[PDB]
Amino acid sequence: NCELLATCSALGYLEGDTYHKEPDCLESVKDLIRYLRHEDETRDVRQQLGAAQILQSDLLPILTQHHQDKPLFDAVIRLMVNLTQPALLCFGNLPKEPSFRHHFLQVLTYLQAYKEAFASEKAFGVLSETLYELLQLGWEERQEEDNLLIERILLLVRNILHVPADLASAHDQLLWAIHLSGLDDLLLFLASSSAEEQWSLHVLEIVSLMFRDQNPEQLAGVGRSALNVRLFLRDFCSEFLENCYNRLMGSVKDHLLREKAQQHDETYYMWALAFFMAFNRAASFRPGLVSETLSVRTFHFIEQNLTNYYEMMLTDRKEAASWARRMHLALKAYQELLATVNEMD
Repeated sequence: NCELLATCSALGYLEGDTYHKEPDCLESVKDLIRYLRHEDETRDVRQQLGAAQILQSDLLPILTQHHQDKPLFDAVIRLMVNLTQPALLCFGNLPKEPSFRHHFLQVLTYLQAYKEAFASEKAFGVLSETLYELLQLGWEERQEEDNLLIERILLLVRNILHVPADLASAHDQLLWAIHLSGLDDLLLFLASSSAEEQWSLHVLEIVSLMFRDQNPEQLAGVGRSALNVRLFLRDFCSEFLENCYNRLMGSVKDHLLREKAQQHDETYYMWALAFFMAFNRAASFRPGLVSETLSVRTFHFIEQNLTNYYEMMLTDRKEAASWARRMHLALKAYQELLATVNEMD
């Protein structure tokens, strides 16, 4: 706290449009990570750093201007991933007391501010360049530090798109920065590549969050975001269906079935099935582009999930509202299957 404020002033400063580090910068960044790992139940550390606007005043300048210092750039990414964590995941559940509730809402206020700071083509430019380079390396020729940095970049993009909650202009600005930086092309590459199946859950979360404000029939152009953002999303969705959906949805489902222990969030799969099958159908694309989720096996899988959610809503009563939300996403996916099959007669 006094330690915390001394560490923050030992990062650097901006002389005009230029950021000057201090020689103990990498050290200070890592100290801030240690503080965040020892914070109380108030999440005081991330609240203090949020109040101080360290992410904006220091970390983003370091990221954009000093990205050739490899250990420091990696340290800053780690810190930003932790600082951009969804507020639900920081406090666990929603505070009912007027105390923790003021905290939760302060954490969320800082998340919303980080989301607007990231509205910048140079931030995403640096992330996309770095990701591009990391992926040029063959899959079995890059080190665990390389895969670990891929993972953190994807988690950071995920977290920034997630703000403020689970499944207007700020998100739109992020989408445009994703488009202008080329990160859109890296996401499509990752989705369509058998060799990058380890990243498929991360990529599906990012793609689903990119489309969160959108209506699939409207986007398909047979009847909110600015027109040039909607056109970019239409183009992205078209390419995604043409080249990526079957592969990505097949790999996600594989992870979901093989890694039950990890309690992956399978709501992104349910959300994506309903959105992208609705778009494919509205656009009159060929059925083959959604064949992976248009099958008896998919009916069975959605039915299994809907049964499980419904049973949990009735037995895990302390979380009944969360299970009801999951049940609603599964049901919407089932309705889209039924609507698609019913138009095949």
